[PDB]
Amino acid sequence: VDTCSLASPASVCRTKHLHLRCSVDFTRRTLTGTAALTVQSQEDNLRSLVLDTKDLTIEKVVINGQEVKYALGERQSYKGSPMEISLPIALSKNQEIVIEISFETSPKSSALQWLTPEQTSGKEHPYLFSQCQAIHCRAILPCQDTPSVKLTYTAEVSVPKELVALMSAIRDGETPDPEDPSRKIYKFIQKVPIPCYLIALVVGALESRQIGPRTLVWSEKEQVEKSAYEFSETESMLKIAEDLGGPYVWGQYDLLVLPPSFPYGGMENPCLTFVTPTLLAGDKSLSNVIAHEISHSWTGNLVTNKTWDHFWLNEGHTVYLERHICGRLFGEKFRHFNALGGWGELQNSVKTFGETHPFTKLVVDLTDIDPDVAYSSVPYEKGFALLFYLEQLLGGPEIFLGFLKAYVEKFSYKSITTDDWKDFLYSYFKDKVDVLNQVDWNAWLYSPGLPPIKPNYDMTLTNACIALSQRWITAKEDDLNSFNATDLKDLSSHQLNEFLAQTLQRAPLPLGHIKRMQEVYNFNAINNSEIRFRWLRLCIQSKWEDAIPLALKMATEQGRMKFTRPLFKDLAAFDKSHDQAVRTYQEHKASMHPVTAMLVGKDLKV
Ligand SMILES: O=C(c1ccc(OC[C@H]2CCCN2)cc1)c1ccc(-c2ccsc2)cc1
Ligand SMILES: [Yb+3]
Ligand SMILES: [Zn+2]
Repeated sequence: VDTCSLASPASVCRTKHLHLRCSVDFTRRTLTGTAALTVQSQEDNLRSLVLDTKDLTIEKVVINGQEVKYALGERQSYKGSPMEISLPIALSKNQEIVIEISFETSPKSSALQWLTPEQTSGKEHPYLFSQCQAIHCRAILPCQDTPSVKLTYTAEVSVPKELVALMSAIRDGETPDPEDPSRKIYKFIQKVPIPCYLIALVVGALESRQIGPRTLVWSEKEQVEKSAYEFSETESMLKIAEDLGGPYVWGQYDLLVLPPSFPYGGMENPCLTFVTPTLLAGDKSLSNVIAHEISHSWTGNLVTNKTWDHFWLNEGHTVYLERHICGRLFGEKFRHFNALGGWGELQNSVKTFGETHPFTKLVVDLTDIDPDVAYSSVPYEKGFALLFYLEQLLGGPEIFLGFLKAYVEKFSYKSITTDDWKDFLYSYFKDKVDVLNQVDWNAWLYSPGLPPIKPNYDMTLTNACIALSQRWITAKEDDLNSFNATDLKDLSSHQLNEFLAQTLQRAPLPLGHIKRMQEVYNFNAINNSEIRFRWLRLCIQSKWEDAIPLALKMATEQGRMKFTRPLFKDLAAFDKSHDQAVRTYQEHKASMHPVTAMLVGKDLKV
């Protein structure tokens, strides 16, 4: 069972369907309406059940056309408050009923960011977006907020008529709102069973442009053209993903480019991937994020982690597929380059947390841990490393991709644990069980720190990055003159980024070295968010005061946590910028995404 949920477990009852009828009130920052849950008993004589909620106001609960008794328990910190509903008639096993709950969200809902007009591109209209993963769906509506339950859904959403609503679902029409002519009702259908963390909503002044046979890009009008170019490889990537994973079952694959405070690189919402506008580099160089979100259409959205302890199943396999997509497009040496970079990121995470820290285990125990606090690259990169190691052990990528496809087929529409995965691995590779038994499973799955074995990586594309980084680290003052813009002439953006990542692993460097780097390479002029991020961290860690305003700007003008959190941390650690970093956070806190505001405050000890 799921230690992050207060709701009745799947062994007691299962939600089969949600019909959501709601209205988005920008004046009050509330979503109001009804959640009708079709629930199937899994027990004889079922007389009550419990749902998760968080900062919800419940008006009433109706079953069979009458109000029923319910009770909200005391809040359990980040888990919210359990809601026990008294059923009017005891249910037999497999019996289904509909429970219609009237509710309103709180402006402080941790699932939602409410943006004022000034926080958008267009400056006229407000904007709302959700981000339920991992356990914030309970802050939008009452539900069994666990990925161990999958349900279909329909929705009707009333919004101001000048705005557009989109959900993780197929669009199913729009009409004027009969209860309020100033509004429109948008309708949605999701016919494929999903865990509730994949329920998503955006409302704003959105426009669309077609970019492939099954893909529209959506954004505010100011970003449509750039977005359409940036993500033009989307259909090519979908075709490759279908080859690797099997049929794409979700109908459409649309993309939504959010405002800059979107807290993550991407979210794999079914039918409508959400992405950060920090991907808009102008050259398609950050497209691996789209490859990642596409890949979730199989690993994560079809085969799902049963509880958050098993999150690496979602991410390790998705990164594995992501990197195969990149390798098919740009070659096997590039796959290895990205694989090796990911090991680098894993090294960073382990050093950050500490080599014995419980959040560096592959399988974690989130009992009494806020999921958002555990979140890091570990499940992505330790998960990927395990799969890449297994690929090498078991006879290579063609063989291992055969496993991947069979795994997706086996567990489609289900929620599974690490033991389910391992059992299937052993079944699929039964003729190589001797090889599988050579793996130190206890260390790989359950021990903290770096894995016991590092995979073999082709170094072809990495060599020049390491060599340049080593030149800088070993340079003395009299060597600085030798550096020149020609040093970079054969490096791709990816390689520039890796040179910075290598160098940042040894930071600080002497301030004179960093000043020379700007003199000869002009990294200040690079707008690629990944490069600028690493460059500004290197500058701040090396105590360059000139970089303070640049790093503060980047930290606040966008909100992707990958960048905002370490920039604020670095600025707080630099004595010269410490006080300004704290003031800047205090001043921005009220208008930050709620999860981002929480995590930055924790990082800064404020
Ligand atoms: O709860 C989450 C969790 C929290 C947020 C989340 O999603 C947030 C964003 C990420 C991208 C889109 N949604 C997903 C899982 C979680 C679960 C496991 C781990 C972990 C650590 C070492 S091995 C496994 C870390 C975190
Ligand atoms: Yb010298
Ligand atoms: Zn992912």
